[PDB]
This record gives sequence, C-alpha cells and structure tokens, in this order.
Amino acid sequence: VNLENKTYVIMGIANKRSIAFGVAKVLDQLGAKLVFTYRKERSRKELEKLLEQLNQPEAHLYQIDVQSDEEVINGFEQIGKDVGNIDGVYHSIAFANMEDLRGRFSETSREGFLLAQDISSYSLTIVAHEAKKLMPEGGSIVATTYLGGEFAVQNYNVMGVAKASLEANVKYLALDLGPDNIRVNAISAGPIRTLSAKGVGGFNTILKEIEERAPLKRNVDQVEVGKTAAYLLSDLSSGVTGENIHVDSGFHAIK
Amino acid sequence: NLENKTYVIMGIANKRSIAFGVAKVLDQLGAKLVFTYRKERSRKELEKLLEQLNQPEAHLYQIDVQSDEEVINGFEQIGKDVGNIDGVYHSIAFANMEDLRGRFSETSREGFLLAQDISSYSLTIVAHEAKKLMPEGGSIVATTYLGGEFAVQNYNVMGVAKASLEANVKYLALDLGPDNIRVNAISAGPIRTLSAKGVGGFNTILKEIEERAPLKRNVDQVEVGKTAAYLLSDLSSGVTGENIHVDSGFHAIK
Amino acid sequence: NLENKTYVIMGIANKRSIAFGVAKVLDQLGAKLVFTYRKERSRKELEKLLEQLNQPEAHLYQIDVQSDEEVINGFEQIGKDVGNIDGVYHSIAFANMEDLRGRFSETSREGFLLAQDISSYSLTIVAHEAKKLMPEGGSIVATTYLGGEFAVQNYNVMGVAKASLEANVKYLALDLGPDNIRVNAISAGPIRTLSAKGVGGFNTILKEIEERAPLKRNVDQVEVGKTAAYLLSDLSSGVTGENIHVDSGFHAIK
Amino acid sequence: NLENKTYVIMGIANKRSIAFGVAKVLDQLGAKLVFTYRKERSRKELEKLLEQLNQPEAHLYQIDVQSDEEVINGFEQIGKDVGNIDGVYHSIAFANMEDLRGRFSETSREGFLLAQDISSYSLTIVAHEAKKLMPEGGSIVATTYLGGEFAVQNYNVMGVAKASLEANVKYLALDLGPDNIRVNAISAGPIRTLSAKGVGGFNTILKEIEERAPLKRNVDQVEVGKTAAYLLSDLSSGVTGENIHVDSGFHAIK
Ligand SMILES: NC(=O)c1ccc[n+]([C@@H]2O[C@H](COP(=O)([O-])OP(=O)(O)OC[C@H]3O[C@@H](n4cnc5c(N)ncnc54)[C@H](OP(=O)(O)O)[C@@H]3O)[C@@H](O)[C@H]2O)c1
Ligand SMILES: NC(=O)c1ccc[n+]([C@@H]2O[C@H](COP(=O)([O-])OP(=O)(O)OC[C@H]3O[C@@H](n4cnc5c(N)ncnc54)[C@H](OP(=O)(O)O)[C@@H]3O)[C@@H](O)[C@H]2O)c1
Ligand SMILES: NC(=O)c1ccc[n+]([C@@H]2O[C@H](COP(=O)([O-])OP(=O)(O)OC[C@H]3O[C@@H](n4cnc5c(N)ncnc54)[C@H](OP(=O)(O)O)[C@@H]3O)[C@@H](O)[C@H]2O)c1
Ligand SMILES: NC(=O)c1ccc[n+]([C@@H]2O[C@H](COP(=O)([O-])OP(=O)(O)OC[C@H]3O[C@@H](n4cnc5c(N)ncnc54)[C@H](OP(=O)(O)O)[C@@H]3O)[C@@H](O)[C@H]2O)c1
Ligand SMILES: CCCCCc1ccc(Oc2ccccc2)c(O)c1
Ligand SMILES: CCCCCc1ccc(Oc2ccccc2)c(O)c1
Ligand SMILES: CCCCCc1ccc(Oc2ccccc2)c(O)c1
Ligand SMILES: CCCCCc1ccc(Oc2ccccc2)c(O)c1
Ligand SMILES: N[C@@H](CCC(=O)O)C(=O)O
Ligand SMILES: N[C@@H](CCC(=O)O)C(=O)O
Repeated sequence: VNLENKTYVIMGIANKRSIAFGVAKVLDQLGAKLVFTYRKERSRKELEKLLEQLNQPEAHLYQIDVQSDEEVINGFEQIGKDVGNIDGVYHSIAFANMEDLRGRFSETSREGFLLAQDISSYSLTIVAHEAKKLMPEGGSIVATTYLGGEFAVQNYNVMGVAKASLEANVKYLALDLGPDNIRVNAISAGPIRTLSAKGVGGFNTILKEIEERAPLKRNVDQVEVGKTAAYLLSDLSSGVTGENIHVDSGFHAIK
Repeated sequence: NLENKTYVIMGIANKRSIAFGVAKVLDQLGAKLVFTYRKERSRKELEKLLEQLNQPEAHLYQIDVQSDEEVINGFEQIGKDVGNIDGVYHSIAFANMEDLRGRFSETSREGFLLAQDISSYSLTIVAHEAKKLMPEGGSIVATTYLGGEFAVQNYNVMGVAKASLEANVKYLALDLGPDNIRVNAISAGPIRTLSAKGVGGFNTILKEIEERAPLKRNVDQVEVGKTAAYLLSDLSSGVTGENIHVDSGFHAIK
Repeated sequence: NLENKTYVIMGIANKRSIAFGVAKVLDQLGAKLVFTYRKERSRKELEKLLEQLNQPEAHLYQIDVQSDEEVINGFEQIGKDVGNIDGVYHSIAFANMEDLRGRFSETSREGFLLAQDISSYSLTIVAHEAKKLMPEGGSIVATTYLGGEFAVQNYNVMGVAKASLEANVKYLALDLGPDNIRVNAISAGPIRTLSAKGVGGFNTILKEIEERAPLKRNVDQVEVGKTAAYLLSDLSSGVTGENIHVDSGFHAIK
Repeated sequence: NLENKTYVIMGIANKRSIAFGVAKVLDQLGAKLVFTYRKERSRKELEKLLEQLNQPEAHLYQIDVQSDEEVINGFEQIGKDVGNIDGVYHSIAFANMEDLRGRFSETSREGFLLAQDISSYSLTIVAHEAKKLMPEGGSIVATTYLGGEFAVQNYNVMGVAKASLEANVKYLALDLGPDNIRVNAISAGPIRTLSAKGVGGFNTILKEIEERAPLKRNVDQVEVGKTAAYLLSDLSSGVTGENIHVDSGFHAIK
C-alpha cells in the first residue's frame, strides 16, 4: 500500500478513540489526502485538534448528519467542488438509544428500531449513491460492522438487527455498484473502547471474554482496523467486494 | 397432530398466499385457527376460504402491523375470544414496487424504512404481544427469502429487510428462549402469490430453480405449511433461532 | 405417521445412542425399522434394546463402514429381506481419543484420515448403496455437531471430519435430488453418549449450553428423533441440503 | 514493505500457478522466498521463473506432502538454510480426474481420501513443522474455492476436501493463535491453471462469473497475490481464521 494521489472521505470521527481515527492515521501515514465528515459541533472541535498529529496540509471538514438527505447530497457535492474526485469512503457511523442496548430485545419500540436502521444501515445506501458521482472511474467503500449482525449477542439488541441490515446493504451495493468498478465491503471490528461503546450493555465483560477465548487471546485496536481499511480501500484488494473481514482476533471462527 | 392447539396466522390475502398453505396444513392437522388481515378485500377472501376448512368458527381480526395500537388491541382481543395460543405464523411483508427492480443504490429513505417497518419490525412487536398469550411457551415462525442471505437481482430493499428479519429472529429466539417460546424462520423458494407479482424478474428465478436446484422443481405453499407444522409443533422442541430453507435445495448450491 | 414406511438406522451402540432416540421415535410412529451395527458387542446388546420397541421382528445387519464389501453386501441383503426402503438415518463417527483433546496441530495423518473415512466418506458409499433400494425416492439423514462450522476446543480432528460431512450432505443433495432423494443433516447439541465420553472437555460444554443457549437447557436423543422423523417423512418434502440445529438455539448466539 | 521477511511458497508448477502470482507480489514487495515442489518438472519451471524474480538466490526444496518425512525434513532443512521464517503460502491440492466430473455419489474411498490427504491434511502437518521456524509468530495462508462452501457442479470430491481445508484453517487458527501465528484462507475465483484443466465445466463457470459476478470480470493470480501479501504481512494483524473471497464478489450473490 502507497496512497499518494488518493483522496478518501472518512465519516464518523468523534474523538481520538473513534475507530475512524485509527483509519485516518493509517491512511494519513500511507500518504492519502483525507476529508472528514462529522455531525456534532464537538466532533468538529476534536477533528481540528486531531489534525495536528496528522500529515494533512489542509483540513477538509464537512458537517453531515446522515439523517438528512439534503446534508449528504450537498455535503458530497461540496467535497467534489473542493477536492475533485475521490477514491473511496470509510463509513464509521451508527446510533441507537441507550434503552435499546440492554434488557429485552422484544421490548424495542418501533421508533428506536427504525432510528437504528436509518442511521446505521440506510445511511450507507445514500452515501454510496452520492459518493459514486465522485468516483467516475471506480473506487472503494468500506463500512464498519460487528459480529452482533451475524449472531444474536447479549445486549446489542436493536443494533444487532441494524448490523444484519448493514451487512446485507453491503452485499446489495456490491452487486449494484460493481459494474461501475466500485467495490463495497464491511470490516467486522472486535470490541474496542470508544465513546459509542460506553453506551452498550455488558461491553467490559465482552472485552474480557475476547482476551480469554479468541484465538489470539487479546483484543484489537483502532489501528488494526485502520490497517485492514487501507487494504480494502486500496488496489491491494481489487479482487474483493461484498466481503466482510473480521478484525477480531479470530473470535468469529470459534464457539 | 395439533388438536387442542391454537395458532394465529397473519397474512392471508387470497387462495395463493403462503399463509393459506400454512392454514390448510394446520387445519388438516386438527388445530383451531385465528386469522389477521389488513385490507378489507383480505377479510372477504378469508371468509370465503374458510368454507374449505374445518374451522367451525371464523376468528378474524384486522391488524395493520404499522400500528402498535392495532397489534396490541388485536392480540388482546384474541386473548379474550379464544384464550391462550400456542404459536404465531408471521407471513407479512411489503415494499413499494419501484424498490423491487432497477438499482438498489437509488432506494429512498422512506422506501427503505417502510420495508423494514412492515417486514422486520412487525415481528418484534407481534412477538411482544403474542408472548402475553403463551404463559406456557409456544412457537413463532416468520417467512423469509434467500435474498436476505445473498444479494439477488431485483429483490433490493426487501433483501435488506429480510436480512433484518432473519436477525430479528435470532434476537427474539435468545430473548424469549427462557420463556420457552421458540422463534424460527422458513426461507421459502419463489412461489406465485399476489406479492410475487410485484418483484422484478420473478419468473426468471422461478424457472432457474426448476433448472438448477437439487430437486429440479419449484416448491408450493403446502410444502411451506408442512414445515410450519413441524416448527409450530412439539416435533421441533429443541430448535430455535433456526432458518429452514424450503426451496428445493437451492440454498446449498452455487 | 409412518406406517408402511421402512428406515435403516445405522449406529446404535447402547441405550444412550442418538440413533436409539431416533428409533424409539420412528417406532412410536409405526415405521418398520432395520438396524446396522459395527461389531458383536452391539449385537447381543441390540437384540435386548429392541424388546422395548414394537418391531414385530428384528432385522439386524453387521456393517463396518470402513469396508465397501460390508456396506455393499449389507444393503443388498436388506433389499432381499425387507424390500425397498424410504430412508437412512446415518449416526456414525469415529476418531482416536488422542485426537479429541490437546493441540489440533499435532494430529497424525492416520488419525486425520480415519476420522474422514468413518465419519464422512461412509455417508457417500451408504448413499450410493441405499439409492438402489429407493427407486421412487427417499430420505437420508446424517448427524453432525456445531464443531463442523466453528473451531471449538478439543473436538479438533472430528470438527474437520464434520465440516467434511456437512459438505458431503450438500454434494449428495445436488447429486441425488433429481432422483427425489433428499439428504440432510441434524446438528445435535451435546448429549451424554458412549462416544461423548472420549471427547475432551465434554462436561464443560454441556454445562455451558445450559447457561447460555436460548432455551437454557440441554437437548436429548428423543428431540433428535423428532426432527429426524420430520426429515425422514413427507413433512420435509421440499427441504434438502439442509442442516437443522437441534441444540437449544446455541448455534444462533455468540 | 516486506524486506527482512521470508516466506515459504508451496505449490508452483508453472507460470500460471496461483502460487506464482503470490510470489511475483511478495518478491516485488522485498521478501525473500523459499519454494517447495513435488514433480521434477515443477523444479524446472521454478528455475526458469526465478529469472523474472529479484531473488538473488534460488531456495528450492522438493516436498511431496503425502510424506511426513519429506515435510518434516524439508522444513527442517529450510530452517538450517534460511533460518526463521515469517510465513507460508499453501497452494496445494489434488484429486483424480474421475472425481472432478460426473456423480459425486460414485466417488471411491481411495479417491475421497487422496483428496483429503493432499488438499486438507497437508496444511495441518505443514503448520506443525513450519511453527518450529516461527518462534516469534507469523502467518499461514491456504487457497480454497467457493466449492468448499456450496455444492457446485463437477467439483465433487474437491468441494468436500475444501470444506475440510476451510475448517482445518479455523482449527489451526484457534490452536496456533496463542503462539502469534495467524491462519487464514483465500477463496480464489476460477483462474486458468494446469490443475483447472482437469476440472469439469471449468470454462462455463469462468464465463458465468463475467456474466453474473458483481465486478463482471474474472480475477487473476496476481490479485490473489495482492490479498496474500495482506494476509502475510502486519497489515492483517488481528485477522485469523478468516476466509477472504478474491472472486469479483461472486460468493455474495445468488
Ligand atoms: N467500538 C466497538 O466495540 C465497535 C465494534 C464493532 C463495530 N463498531 C462500529 O464502528 C463504528 C464507529 O463507532 P465507534 O465505536 O468508533 O464509536 P464513536 O467514536 O462514538 O463513533 C460513532 C460515530 O457515529 C457518528 N454518528 C452517529 N449518528 C450520526 C448521524 N446521524 N450523522 C452523522 N454521524 C453520526 C458520530 O458522530 P457525532 O459524534 O458527531 O454524533 C460518531 O462520530 C460504528 O459503526 C460502530 O457500530 C464499533
Ligand atoms: N412468494 C414468494 O416467492 C415468497 C418467497 C419467500 C418468502 N415470501 C414471504 O412470504 C410472506 C407472504 O407473502 P406471499 O408471497 O404469500 O404474498 P401475499 O399473499 O401477498 O401475502 C402478503 C401479506 O402481507 C400482508 N401485509 C402487507 N403489509 C401489511 C401490513 N402493513 N399489515 C398487515 N399485513 C400486511 C398482506 O395483507 P393485505 O393484503 O391485507 O394488505 C398480505 O396478506 C412474505 O413475508 C413474503 O416476503 C414469499
Ligand atoms: N453425543 C453428542 O453430544 C453428539 C452431538 C452431535 C453429534 N453427534 C454425532 O452423533 C452420531 C452418533 O453418536 P453418539 O453420540 O450417538 O455416540 P455412539 O452411541 O457411541 O454412536 C456412535 C456409533 O458409531 C458407530 N461406529 C463407529 N465406527 C464405525 C464403523 N467403522 N462402522 C460402523 N459403525 C461405526 C459406533 O459403533 P460401535 O459401537 O460398533 O463402535 C456407534 O454405534 C455421531 O456421528 C456423532 O458424531 C454426537
Ligand atoms: N485455479 C483455480 O480456479 C482455483 C480456484 C480456487 C482455488 N484454487 C486452489 O489453488 C491452489 C493452487 O492450484 P492452481 O490452480 O494454482 O494449480 P497448479 O498450478 O496446477 O498447482 C497445484 C499445485 O499442487 C501441487 N501438488 C499436488 N499434490 C502435491 C503433493 N502431493 N505434494 C506437493 N505438491 C503437490 C502441484 O505440484 P506438482 O505439479 O509438483 O505436483 C502444483 O504445484 C490449489 O489449492 C487449488 O485447489 C484454484
Ligand atoms: C455487546 C457488547 C459489544 C459491543 C461492541 C460494540 C461497541 C460499540 C459499537 O458502536 C455502537 C454505536 C452506536 C450504538 C451502539 C454501538 C458497536 O457497534 C459494537
Ligand atoms: C427476486 C425474485 C424472487 C422473489 C421471491 C419472492 C416473492 C414474493 C415475496 O414476497 C414479497 C415481496 C415483496 C413485497 C412483499 C412481499 C418475497 O418476499 C420473495
Ligand atoms: C466438543 C465437546 C462436545 C462434544 C459433542 C459431541 C459428542 C459426541 C460426538 O460423537 C463422537 C463420535 C465419535 C468420536 C467422537 C465424537 C460428537 O460428534 C460431538
Ligand atoms: C468447478 C469449476 C471451477 C473450478 C475452480 C478451480 C480450479 C482449479 C482448482 O484446483 C484444483 C487442484 C486439484 C484438483 C482440482 C482442482 C480448484 O480448486 C478450483
Ligand atoms: N451491563 C451493564 C454494564 C456493565 C459492564 O460493562 O460489564 C449495563 O447495563 O450497562
Ligand atoms: N465439461 C467439459 C469441459 C468443456 C466445457 O467446459 O465446455 C469436461 O468434461 O471437462
């Protein structure tokens, strides 16, 4: 991997522990130009300060709430006007109400169900549709998933079903965008301490189970997701699409 | 043999609905049945189809699964009229026609969330309400399609909604397992129904199964029903979180 | 109901064999049954077990599946004595105890190939011979474990033999489908059996299912039998190449 | 960058070997390579092809993986000549021609076990011997095919051997994980190689990939090499027991 002359859009950095920030450090070290999108004001503040550890000469920052069609549309439109054509997009975005990340899955409200679907799954579809305008001769889109999309897992609840959805959204976008030379793939990350993880029931007892039971007998970090992201986002992976690569110490393969 | 059993079948529109295949089999096997519908026309078709069944009473409730109120009051009224039930057959899905053909990447937010709402979320709330009527346990089965497991031409928004449904099944199985309520899926191969008439390329697929699947023939609604009868009965007492493919073997080949 | 159906059950050792849970269930449903066993310390023993069943007469045949001759002549004799059959329950596996614990990287070539031979290949030759007695179609079922789909501690060489078995089921299903012979697997949860004693860490696993599987309990031989009856009968007519987990929901969680 | 890395590549026969795609990519990235072969002809081809490589010296070892002693001694020799290694690329399978066409249920014992021994078991014993040369960890990658996961036409005995390999991969992963050795598979799409010339319907499968696979084209050996570089380097730290489909997306559609 050498990524000079490539440009990637990274969605979903909130702070220095975001998985997406591990992705940014890996592409930035490999020479990529990076463009960042955020929702909260605070996230933009964290980004402005995090850019200082990065080799990026210019901060390219865009507020995109992927709940709004408008913002996703105008956002990628503006990126294209500012930095020209891009080579792919790292998607690191999900959301559920607290209520819905513990207790009984059977008590999920309609509203918290669809909210999780909207932000964590649907958002990839609209991003794919808008980013593709910026990839007239091909590129790579990567989303972040979790083993809870493949098995029923304690507490993950409404997000499990949103990840199952995301993982199919990836396969369907791969089939659709493939003839355009646009590849689409998931990374299934193992548990990592991030802002978002602090809201998931039983996160610590899962962290520890990995260490004890996963083939590598250790947890992964954001940089390790970064390294697999670079592979997927680069020509090193040009034969690979509709795939989900587990970066989880091997925990997916055992029972 | 399901005498003294009571099942709620959701989703008969007409004589060709998969759920009517379920109904015939369970009726033949001695079960009391209760039916739920959305459209006026479906109650009409239902009243007529009961004349072919051995149900001596018509138990028909209008439940639109987009309304919590209707699901809640629906099942509550079922509880008052027939008492405790032994399982629920979920046979409900919907997507707008334009989201069943062409390019998936062009799917609207509203299109996507409508598919999810009716074809996946509806299972969670139905399970929640139906639970109240199974103090001793019971069985819930949903209807899915292989496009939930793989990207399949045209199926589009519905394939993402089935992937959600199939997951919804695993999560409900885990949640409701301690209450002795099994939750499973049947993944039916393609069958000519009213809804099937709205999916691009249905006919192509139907004939490819016939040519390519291990059994070299398509399945029908009665074969779905017979697998439902297994899953809804004590025959399948140790099975939950499972997706049985009733699809002539198509799922095992490539 | 299975009156006027005939099944070959392969792999009874003692009162605890999964195969015998299958037999009680098929016998209770009125099938005629034929039994195969490996050596004599099942023969005197099998004759005592059958007193429990309602088989009016014992049809018992020595087949060690390591020998083609015994598989071929065994099935030939069956056809001469009992006529055409409706299906086979395959309940047979073997590995050396030393390969069922410790480090999988340390498995011998001989131990690896023995587990393959007896645990997987045998289904292929049994299916070839059985087909001869199923001119109008039929049903073949093998017994597998979740350790064919995931790396699981200790199971080691048998895990790779089951992955092999589970593919064997898919390939047999495609091959024999046009002859209307369905081939499936049941993935049984842990059950206390003669063979289970030689598997490292078995009790640890059994206790864990009870703590963690959706149903919070273990399954038994009879629950395997009930799903076997489904798979062996016309109730499953549209299902082939399938692997049903009878395991309290354990496969669906992580 | 792979300077200061050494990888053993097993199974180049000629310029079209998948393993030679791997070697052109590793050699390009700075690695030192050691090659293993069976036939004298493969050695001849290896000496010819090394003129296209940056490798300053040839490191060729004859290892027929049917022999324990050749594997044990070959790797032992490799350690003595190059010292500790960073990884192995495994690109070895074999079945008799008669088992790559026609009816799977007609496979002989000897042909089934031959394919197992060469195509699956060999990875186990190669892992055990190579582990002696990886005290600080490393990476082992085997080459599989979609046919290990689904019943595919003609592939027959080798599909069951691939199921076996893919499980062999998971079990090696769990086993060698604590030693910091990662074990993974690449599922390559179909590519014109010497051994592909012996597989039934190989041409029609190639063309179907172009017509149906998401990228509407076939892959080549170098694309496998690229993914191999990733699996073999620190880029994939974290990844083990994984199967990456380098196949234009074909695994994910139906
Ligand atoms: N950490 C883990 O254990 C784990 C494991 C597997 C997969 N994942 C996945 O990894 C991804 C990244 O999450 P993380 O763990 O890195 O946590 P995180 O740092 O909290 O990142 C979550 C990001 O989602 C963004 N987001 C949520 N709603 C949004 C919206 N409506 N519009 C735009 N952005 C929105 C947030 O931005 P704002 O702060 O601006 O709202 C935030 O940047 C998620 O998909 C997650 O599900 C996490
Ligand atoms: N045919 C196939 O090839 C196939 C294959 C695999 C799985 N399936 C699945 O099998 C199930 C049954 O469909 P089908 O093919 O039998 O077609 P169908 O006869 O058209 O039945 C579909 C049913 O869905 C109901 N429905 C849709 N929206 C609803 C709502 N908001 N509230 C309550 N009911 C609603 C319809 O009721 P109303 O008419 O009253 O609106 C109708 O009874 C679906 O889940 C479908 O996805 C079908
Ligand atoms: N017990 C469990 O928790 C569990 C779970 C899932 C799957 N399974 C599977 O269930 C099946 C039945 O095993 P089980 O647990 O019921 O134990 P079992 O009672 O000991 O049955 C295994 C049977 O295989 C027979 N067998 C071994 N090698 C043979 C050969 N070369 N030729 C003919 N027969 C041979 C044994 O016969 P002999 O008495 O003559 O040696 C015995 O009858 C096996 O496939 C096993 O892998 C078991
Ligand atoms: N080509 C494809 O479409 C495709 C697709 C998916 C996976 N694969 C897999 O890729 C791998 C490489 O195959 P290929 O297509 O590149 O064909 P290939 O060039 O013909 O290579 C096959 C290799 O296997 C070696 N081999 C067979 N038996 C052996 C033994 N007993 N000991 C040592 N080596 C032995 C051969 O060595 P000798 O010539 O010296 O005997 C040869 O180098 C295989 O695992 C194959 O199953 C291929
Ligand atoms: C169930 C315990 C492990 C969960 C791992 C994990 C942690 C953070 C995750 O990110 C989330 C973002 C929004 C809502 C919920 C989660 C995640 O997806 C997955
Ligand atoms: C992709 C072609 C095969 C489609 C098979 C099939 C047919 C009908 C189906 O039922 C519905 C489809 C769309 C909306 C509502 C219900 C189905 O789920 C699956
Ligand atoms: C891994 C611990 C759970 C074992 C469950 C289990 C028990 C018995 C089993 O049957 C065997 C038959 C012969 C040799 C070895 C095993 C099995 O397959 C699976
Ligand atoms: C089924 C048609 C596609 C075959 C793809 C393919 C081609 C070559 C392959 O390599 C083989 C090596 C030895 C025996 C058999 C095959 C392969 O595994 C897979
Ligand atoms: N399960 C606790 C969290 C405790 C933990 O992290 O282990 C909760 O409901 O948040
Ligand atoms: N099916 C032929 C190969 C010719 C083709 O694929 O057209 C065979 O027996 O090898």
